[PDB]
Amino acid sequence: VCRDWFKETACRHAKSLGNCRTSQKYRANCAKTCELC
Repeated sequence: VCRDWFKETACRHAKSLGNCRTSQKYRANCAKTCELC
């Protein structure tokens, strides 16, 4: 099952910063912050 992976906030950073889908972990590993799940 997909989902974030670092702290649920490490992800929210990448969701409101630019890496939501431009960074790998930050998009998939933090797919809960950008809905990339």
